[PDB]
Amino acid sequence: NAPQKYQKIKREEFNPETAEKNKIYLLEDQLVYLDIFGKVIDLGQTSDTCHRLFNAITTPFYQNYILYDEYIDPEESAEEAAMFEMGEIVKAKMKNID
Repeated sequence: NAPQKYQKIKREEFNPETAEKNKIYLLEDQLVYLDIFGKVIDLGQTSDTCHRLFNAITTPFYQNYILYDEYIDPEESAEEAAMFEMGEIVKAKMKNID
């Protein structure tokens, strides 16, 4: 059941009715899971945390990408640390989806 993908998105571009379902969306002030039914589920992060993650992930390849990339190394860049941090947040929030 669990999502495998995420993307950054701007708030005025995020339309749950037409966005890809079962996917994580990182906005500049919120982190959400769009579940398989199209329900936006908040993932409990402060706007400040989200602003930091949103702005740390700058590589074009990583704007719309996979959640648990085995080749990410948080010790090599702030971007990869932020991607790994988001993955750990999502993993914890998805703990009981299966």
